[PDB]
Amino acid sequence: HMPPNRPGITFEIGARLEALDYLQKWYPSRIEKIDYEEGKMLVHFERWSHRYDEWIYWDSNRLRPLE
Repeated sequence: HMPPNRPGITFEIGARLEALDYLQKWYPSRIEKIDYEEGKMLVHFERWSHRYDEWIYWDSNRLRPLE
């Protein structure tokens, strides 16, 4: 129910992070929505169509802080 502690990532709508994309490249993204019951969030890749927004569990190693 509470997001994990991942320094450099703020678990709030609109916060930014990097997500490992379909080309295995780290890509700048932002949090659209959070699912606190299932422990996941909806991630939007910067400039992409929202068709590609992806639900990713909040402890995923496919997320990292945006340096």
